Amino acid sequence: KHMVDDKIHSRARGPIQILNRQPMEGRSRDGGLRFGEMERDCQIAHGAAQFLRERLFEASDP
DNA sequence: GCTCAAGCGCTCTGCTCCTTCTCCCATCCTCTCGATGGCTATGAGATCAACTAG
Repeated sequence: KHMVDDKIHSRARGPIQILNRQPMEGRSRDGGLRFGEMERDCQIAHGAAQFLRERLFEASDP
């Protein structure tokens, strides 16, 4: 039952939550992906400070 | 009978045991199922601050 047509999802400035102005959840609600603690961890190891700021502040909830 | 002792109870850690208390338990993603959610009136008095004239 795993048809790719039900797994593809992309987000570009869609709806945001009400408690926090962060992107919604679930492709059904046009929500973005979660840049979690391990992702920030790997970006820290990279040293991409500007990319980390863009992901966690600029592209999430300015 | 005149000074070193022997004890002595009281206090100060302290040492270990037992008990109690707070936190903690990978990431991301999809879907459905259920629960939830509140909606007295109508009138009476009385004050007050802003228009509308004087």
